[PDB]
Amino acid sequence: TGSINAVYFTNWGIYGRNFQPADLQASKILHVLYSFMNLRVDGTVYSGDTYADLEKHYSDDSWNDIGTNAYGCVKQLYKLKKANRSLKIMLSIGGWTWSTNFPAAASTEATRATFAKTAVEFMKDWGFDGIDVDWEYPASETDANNMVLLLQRVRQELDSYSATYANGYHFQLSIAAPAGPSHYNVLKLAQLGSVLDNINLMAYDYAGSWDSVSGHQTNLYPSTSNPSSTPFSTKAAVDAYIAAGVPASKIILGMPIYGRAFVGTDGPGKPYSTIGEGSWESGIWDYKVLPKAGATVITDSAAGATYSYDSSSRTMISYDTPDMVRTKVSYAKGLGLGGSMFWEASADKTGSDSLIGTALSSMGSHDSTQNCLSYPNSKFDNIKNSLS
Ligand SMILES: Cn1c(=O)c2c(ncn2C)n(C)c1=O
Ligand SMILES: Cn1c(=O)c2c(ncn2C)n(C)c1=O
Repeated sequence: TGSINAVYFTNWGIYGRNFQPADLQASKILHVLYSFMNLRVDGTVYSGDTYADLEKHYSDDSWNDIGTNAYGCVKQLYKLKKANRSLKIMLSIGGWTWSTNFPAAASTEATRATFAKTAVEFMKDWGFDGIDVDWEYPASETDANNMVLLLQRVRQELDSYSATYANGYHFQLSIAAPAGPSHYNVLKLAQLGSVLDNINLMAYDYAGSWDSVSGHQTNLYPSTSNPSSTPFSTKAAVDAYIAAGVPASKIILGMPIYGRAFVGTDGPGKPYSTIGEGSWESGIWDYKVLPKAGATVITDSAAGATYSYDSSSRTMISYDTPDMVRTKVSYAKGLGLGGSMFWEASADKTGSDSLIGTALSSMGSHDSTQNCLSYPNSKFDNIKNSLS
């Protein structure tokens, strides 16, 4: 019953962004994509921040617990799982920055087995509900085939783990997927659709500093009036995936909780001086600070995009408004897509202007699939006891 509402939570969001797991709208999210784990060329998955993942003590945490115990974001997320049964926690591996070793990690039966075995080990120790593989991106036909083999080996490991320790609980397996044809045309889409529970389409980052002209970063449709503003489109991607034999219900529509800026520009599809400053890096702004004073919010209904434009500073910021999220959900419903996904949690507004909340309101009811609260093989005593 219901729709998927998947949200990236970054483990570095606990520093400088001061965004802790407890701040999530846990009752409005069915999948937390907990990001990221790193990996070696030999397939070994590992924590890139044990402090954030496991060791940080929140005000509730004791220093003198009996045995070996999990703290950090892991314990915090598990707390949320107990209180919100539709909340699945996914172990996200790789990502934009940590995809360099994927080709090698997927390359042999031995490396794929290591990746399986180490990934599931984290899942079963940390009390998570599945694995999300974010390989950006397979380059060759060999990589594409290896990706399928890797995912099948992970599926095998999840199934065997579950038969032994989870009474057949169906742990989940997903990927972050490209909306760029140069990348999705490499993938074995039909095979991916068969093996995976969900395919989270990264329907954003269509425009930025790498473009000669400003553009819409997350538009639904090609612009016929101003095509230089739309180098990509969600529609082309979704159509390609569905035509390939990917079940629409497994496709989850990614949406940005941030804006991409073009400073010193006449508007979409123009010349721009610089991407300018940002919230945490140049040219990217947290949704929660948009729109800025002096900027007007513009809707291009034909392209299916919103953006702010400030004509005095000649600054365009490409981002999704709540009413853009509503429009996108309506598009997704028409195609029978499985739900929504967001990058990333910390930047969202509160109350009704939350993009995460807006999406769920538009979607209707939340995915009823129950999480797992039984981890009898966890090396952490508190996790094995379900924090009871
Ligand atoms: C760094 N990074 C990612 O790694 C990523 C993403 N969307 C999906 N992934 C995996 N976004 C927007 C991102 O900025
Ligand atoms: C072009 N691009 C990026 O530049 C990017 C990203 N995620 C993070 N970054 C930085 N994605 C998904 C992306 O398509």
